[PDB]
Amino acid sequence: HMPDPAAHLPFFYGSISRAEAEEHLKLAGMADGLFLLRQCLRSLGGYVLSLVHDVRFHHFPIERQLNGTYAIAGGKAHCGPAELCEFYSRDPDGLPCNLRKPCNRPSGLEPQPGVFDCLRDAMVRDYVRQTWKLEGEALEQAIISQAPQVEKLIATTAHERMPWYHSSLTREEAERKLYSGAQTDGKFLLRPRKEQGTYALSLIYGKTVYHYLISQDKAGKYCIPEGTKFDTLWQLVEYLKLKADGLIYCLKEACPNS
Ligand SMILES: *c1nnnn1-c1cccc(C(C)=O)c1
Repeated sequence: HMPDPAAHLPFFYGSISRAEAEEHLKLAGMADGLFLLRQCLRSLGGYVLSLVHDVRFHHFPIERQLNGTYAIAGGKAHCGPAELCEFYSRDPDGLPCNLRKPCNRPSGLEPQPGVFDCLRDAMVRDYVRQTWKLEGEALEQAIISQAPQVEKLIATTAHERMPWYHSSLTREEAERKLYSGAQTDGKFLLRPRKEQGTYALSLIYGKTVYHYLISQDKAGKYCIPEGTKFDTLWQLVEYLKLKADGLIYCLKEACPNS
């Protein structure tokens, strides 16, 4: 069972950072129209089309629409990632150039599972079991056939189930909790602040605790101080595990709550 419908594509890397993506493309010798597909870490169920042209990198976010299709911003809709990559191979339709050489995964390397795989394989699975009591091949398919709005809802409160989320911690209590454990770089927790609906990332770097404000837009996207936007806190954390993006350091291991 592969929860991501792009899992069968040889050029799909799963949940990787932009740096690793660009690394794979360089070792593919660069060249115009060299491309790969990866999971989007900001938009739930989405992808990023990583392309190179004029020996410089391009990254096109692909958003999953409500009706289950996929589209680059202002672009046409496609029923799936596979369909999407095939179309753009035969017609740039806004891209700097058409997809040519697929930067396939090197032998041994599988797609990295991320939030989306976990959302479906664990959380939607349990949601489906609780509501319909399905078991075998009926539980699967049902897992990949839920509406994007249901997946979004589960994902939105998923952080409440994560060990790094501390539902009631002051700034001072967070520091004390972090200093009183292993003071390793990237040790972290997330905590709600007074103002609805703001949160704080508390992390250790150089044996010093740092606090970062997280606020959500009027669009409901969760924003780090650098301004990068995420559908969920869960995605925000998983993203910062792979890229600092205005943090003094990446998130590594959770400071456990209970
Ligand atoms: C995702 N992929 N494997 N396991 N998970 C996961 C992590 C934390 C919580 C949950 C729940 C409660 O479903 C699943």
